[PDB]
Order: sequence, then structure tokens, then C-alpha cells
Amino acid sequence: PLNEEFRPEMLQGKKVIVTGASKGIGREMAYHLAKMGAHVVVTARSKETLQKVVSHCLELGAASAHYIAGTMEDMTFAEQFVAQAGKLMGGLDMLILNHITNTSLNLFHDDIHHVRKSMEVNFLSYVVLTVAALPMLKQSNGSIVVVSSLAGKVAYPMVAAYSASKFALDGFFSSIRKEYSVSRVNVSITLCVLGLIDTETAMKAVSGIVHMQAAPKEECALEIIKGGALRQEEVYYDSSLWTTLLIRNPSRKILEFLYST
Amino acid sequence: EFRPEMLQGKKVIVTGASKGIGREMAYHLAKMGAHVVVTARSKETLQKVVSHCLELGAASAHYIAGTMEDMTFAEQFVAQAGKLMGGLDMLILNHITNTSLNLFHDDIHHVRKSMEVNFLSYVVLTVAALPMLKQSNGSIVVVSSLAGKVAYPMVAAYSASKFALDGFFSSIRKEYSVSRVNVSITLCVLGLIDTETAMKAVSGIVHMQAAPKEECALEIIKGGALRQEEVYYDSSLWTTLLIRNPSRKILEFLYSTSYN
Ligand SMILES: NC(=O)c1ccc[n+]([C@@H]2O[C@H](COP(=O)([O-])OP(=O)(O)OC[C@H]3O[C@@H](n4cnc5c(N)ncnc54)[C@H](OP(=O)(O)O)[C@@H]3O)[C@@H](O)[C@H]2O)c1
Ligand SMILES: NC(=O)c1ccc[n+]([C@@H]2O[C@H](COP(=O)([O-])OP(=O)(O)OC[C@H]3O[C@@H](n4cnc5c(N)ncnc54)[C@H](OP(=O)(O)O)[C@@H]3O)[C@@H](O)[C@H]2O)c1
Ligand SMILES: C[C@@H]1CN(c2ccc(F)cc2C(F)(F)F)CCN1S(=O)(=O)c1ccc(C(N)=O)cc1Cl
Ligand SMILES: C[C@@H]1CN(c2ccc(F)cc2C(F)(F)F)CCN1S(=O)(=O)c1ccc(C(N)=O)cc1Cl
Repeated sequence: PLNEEFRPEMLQGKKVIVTGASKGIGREMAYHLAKMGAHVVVTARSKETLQKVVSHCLELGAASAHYIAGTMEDMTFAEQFVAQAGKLMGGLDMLILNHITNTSLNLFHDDIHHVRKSMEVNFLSYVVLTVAALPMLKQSNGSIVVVSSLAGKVAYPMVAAYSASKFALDGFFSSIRKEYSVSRVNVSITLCVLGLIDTETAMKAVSGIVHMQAAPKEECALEIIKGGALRQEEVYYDSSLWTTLLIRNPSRKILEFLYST
Repeated sequence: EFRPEMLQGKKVIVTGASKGIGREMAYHLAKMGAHVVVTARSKETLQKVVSHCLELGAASAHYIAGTMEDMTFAEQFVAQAGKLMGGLDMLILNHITNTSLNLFHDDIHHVRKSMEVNFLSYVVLTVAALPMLKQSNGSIVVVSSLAGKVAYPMVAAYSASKFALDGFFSSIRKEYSVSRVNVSITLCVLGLIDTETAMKAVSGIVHMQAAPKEECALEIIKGGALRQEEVYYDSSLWTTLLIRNPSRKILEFLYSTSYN
């Protein structure tokens, strides 16, 4: 990690992809990234909402802003979106995996279809994008940024499929970080553990069932960008203070030393 | 609190029961006088296991062969097994897709197969079995690993699938508490075990102390009989000590009333 204080200029001229960027934290990240003079390529499914975002980005001072629309249910699209984004920017420094299949609050009864879709979109596609991007990311000694959640560190009811997929990201990407450590690949992996953030999709899905405070999505977004710029292993963000301090697991840090050899 | 008589006449399914810990588990069940239905892809080996379970004092022993890459087989395998045994008390999810030790190298197929077999089939099996278990106030036992709790290199796809199990099955465990479904869920976090397949995979690259699979198998069954939420089993007691996660227990307890 960059033993250093975050500077907005760290992101100037940086060639950055942001997925699920048509709303919520994805949008806000893209805007922040634009104000810092980044080249931004964004994706999502709705081209309409995507274009609007691209408008707002160019004004803000984005060195370049582009969009590509498609669904990450389709892995062939996943792959091509990254090569195409590479084109539009002339390389890739930071890859921001953020999109998720749309979810709500339910007791799991029989939806094996929602479980697979969550696994494919929330997780597998992240792996596809990662493979697509790794080449460019090695040359630029860039960064992968992976947005996760409290539900991907601890267990909560009514978010089973979602939690499995976030847990799966932890498992896969943490495991990959260590491989890059051994094989000396200089590409940072940052896992971001977000508590409730006030996106319009979250507050819609939380209404009635859950009473808890939502942290701003604007600071949430900056915080994720900083964690990746500074190449941290993990980032925690949550309105509370209780929360953010327990997330770190030193005993885990301890056992991961058994391999060291 | 545990005593072998707990599993006498209990109806039990063991998956991946043709080799390693799965075979050992079926054998313990047989001694204990359980009704057992076992599975794997190979009928030849399942046959050998079934006759052995009988010699060991099994109240009943039968195999059903098929691949858990097929969610239709998985889902019918449970219907068929349950109807055979007249019900079901315990479901022991244990099988995995063939895995070896290598650096992730763009092999997305392996990552997906691992999610399919290691994680998703466990869910289909569970859905299929839930009505019978609700009826018997039975139990689901999920066999996981250290890589399902912590990050290691050379096991990326595998860890992903096992982490998946923890996040999914712990989440549903909370759900049953609250919807008063009396079906226990046990996650078993096992370090290295001396199964032929583990031993062939983990060498001669490195090697730590392998605990014995007969012990492991039994601790898994015990964990399940006693309805515990997690079971840890490793060669080193220092390792077992470090597996537990109190911060998590608190974050889940805190946000327990958070609310409804
Ligand atoms: N906000 C929170 O309370 C909270 C809490 C914990 C974790 N997180 C994490 O934060 C991240 C963003 O959350 P959010 O609430 O901001 O998300 P969101 O508002 O629901 O939107 C995420 C984006 O993903 C896109 N998307 C949906 N399906 C897609 C698909 N099949 N292929 C490609 N893109 C797709 C959506 O755009 P389209 O509909 O146009 O496709 C959307 O822009 C997620 O990774 C989430 O897990 C958020
Ligand atoms: N042994 C260890 O060092 C270790 C460490 C940590 C965790 N674990 C956990 O312990 C459990 C058992 O491990 P193990 O070492 O005992 O495994 P194993 O003996 O090598 O084999 C597991 C079983 O799964 C079956 N199987 C393979 N592919 C299948 C498929 N596609 N569909 C249905 N069944 C299939 C195999 O039978 P067929 O080939 O005939 O299909 C076999 O009976 C696993 O969940 C593993 O994650 C083991
Ligand atoms: C309920 C929220 C938002 N959610 C989310 C995000 C984006 C969406 F689009 C939809 C959702 C969801 F709510 F429907 F799941 C994902 C899951 N979580 S979370 O991990 O941020 C979380 C935070 C705090 C607590 C707590 N009780 O302290 C519990 C949880 Cl699960
Ligand atoms: C290597 C073993 C056995 N393995 C396994 C089991 C059954 C199989 F069939 C195949 C494998 C595998 F090794 F090939 F993945 C699954 C993964 N693990 S483990 O999680 O028990 C483990 C134990 C100790 C260390 C450590 N070095 O401190 C690391 C790990 Cl990942």
C-alpha cells in the first residue's frame, strides 16, 4: 500500500473503468473520477441513464468519458467490454467492479434461479472482467477494485444469494492477491466492505423491513476510489464506528501465514 | 453430550460418499445403526461402500449414482432417497468437483464448475430436502475448509465456492431461527485431512500435518448430531483456536435487532 496521503491528482489522467455506473455508488464514483480529470469508461445495461452520466462527467472535467451498454449476465459481453474500453482510453490503470444483479429483501424459499443469477452477475462476471483486464493492468501496474458489503463478511437473513456471492468475491479475490504476492504481479486488489449506503436502490429495498442509517453515497464513492488509488488490501465504509472496527480479522491475518514458504 | 445411539434409526444422506471423508462418514453411520443412502458418480465404488455399511451394522444401506453437475439428478436423488428410507433426518453435503493445486491462470471454466458442484448443487439438494427435514426436525451439514474461512494461494476457485457456502448457509441459518424452522445447520471447517485425494494434491509442493479422515468424519457427524453451528477440525489446536471469529458473532448479534 502507498504509505502516503490521498491526493486528488493521483487520479489525474488515470484510465479507469467503472461498472454498474448508471446509478448509486457507480455513478458517484464516475463523477468523482471526472472531477479529478480521469479518463472514465462506464458500463451498465441502460444506455439512456448511462449517456446522461457521461454528459455530467465531461463537464466536470473528465479527460475523457465514454459509455458501453450491455448486461454482465452475458460473459461474452463482459470480455469484450474491457477490450473495447481499453481501446477508447489507450490502456487501463484502474478496474472498478461494482455492478450487481438486482436484489431485494426475501426469505429464501425456492429461488435457485436468483441464487445462480447472483452468482453469475455479482461474482463470476467479475472474474471474467478481471481476466479481460489483467494484461493491461500489468503494464500499468494498475489496480483492481472490488465493491462488497457487510453481508459478504458476516451473515444476515433475507440476503442469502447476495451474501454467498459477496463471500465468494472475498474468497476468490483475496486468494488471487496472495498469488500475485508469490508470483510478484504488481496489480493491487482492493476489497471494499460497505454497510448500508443511501443509494435509491438500497433505500427502496430496505423500506419497512430494516431500520438503520444510510451513509452518503458521495463519500462512499470517494472512499472506494482512495482505497484503490492507495492500493490498500481492504476498505471499510459504514455510517457507524462500531461496525468499521470489527471488520478486520487479525486471527485471519494470522493463519494466512501458514503458507508463507 | 454425544453418544452413538443418537444416530440409530436416523435416516441420513451422505454425498461424495464413495471416497475420503465421505466414505468414512458413511461407515461411522453404519456402525451407529443408521439408515444410510450414499452418492457419488461411480457405482462400482458406491457398491463396495454399501456392502461394507451393511457389515458394519447399518439399519439400511443403498447407493444412488449420478453427477451433481446435474441439478436435475441432484433434485431427484433426494426425492428418491427420502422415499426409499421413509423420510430423512440428516443431510450431509460433502462432495466436491475434482480440484488440484494451481495458480489461477484464466481458467474460468474451472471457477464456474466449482461454483456449480461445490456450492450451487448444495443449495438444490437443500431445497429438495427441506420439507422432509422440517418434518423430522432434522439437520443439514455442510463440509467446508480452511480456504472457506481464510485466503490461500493456489486454491482460488475452490475458496470462492467454500466461502459461498458460508455466506449462503449462515444467512439461511439466521432465517430459520426467525421463521421458527427447526432444522439445524452445521458448517464444518476442516484443515488438511489425509484423504488420498487431498494427499495427492498437496505434494510434493509443500505439506503440513494431515489429521486422520476417520477422526474427521466422526467429528463431522458429532457436530451434526449435537446441532452445533460450526465444527472445526484441524491437526493443530492452535489452528482450531484461530478459526473462530468473535467480531463476526458480535456484528451479527448487534444487527440482530436491526430490525423487522
Ligand atoms: N448501497 C448499499 O446499501 C450497499 C450496501 C452494501 C454493498 N453495496 C455494494 O455497492 C455496490 C453498488 O450498490 P448500489 O446500491 O449503488 O447499486 P444499484 O443502485 O442497485 O446499481 C448497481 C448498478 O449495476 C447495474 N446493473 C444491474 N444489473 C446489471 C447487469 N446484469 N449487468 C451489468 N450491470 C448491471 C445497474 O445498472 P442497470 O440497471 O442500468 O443495468 C446499476 O447501475 C454493489 O456492489 C453493492 O453490492 C451497496
Ligand atoms: N481432505 C482434505 O484435505 C480436505 C480439506 C478441507 C476440506 N475438505 C472437504 O471435505 C470434503 C471431502 O473431501 P475429500 O478429500 O474426502 O474428497 P474426495 O475423497 O477426493 O472425494 C469427494 C467425493 O465427491 C465425489 N464427486 C466428485 N465429483 C462429483 C460430482 N461431479 N458429482 C457428485 N459427486 C462427485 C467423489 O466421487 P466420484 O469421483 O465417484 O464422483 C468423492 O466420493 C469436501 O467437501 C472438501 O471440501 C477436505
Ligand atoms: C441491506 C444492505 C444493502 N443491500 C443492498 C444494496 C444494494 C441493493 F440494490 C439492494 C440491497 C438489498 F438491501 F436489497 F439487499 C446489500 C446488503 N446490505 S449491507 O451489507 O450494506 C448491510 C449493512 C448493515 C447491516 C446491519 N443490519 O447492520 C446489514 C446489512 Cl445486510
Ligand atoms: C490443501 C487442502 C486440501 N484441499 C483439497 C481437498 C480435497 C481435494 F480433493 C482436493 C484438495 C486440493 F488441495 F487440491 F484443493 C482443499 C484445500 N485445503 S485446506 O483448506 O484444508 C488448507 C489447509 C492448510 C493450508 C495451509 N497451507 O496452511 C491451506 C489450505 Cl487451502
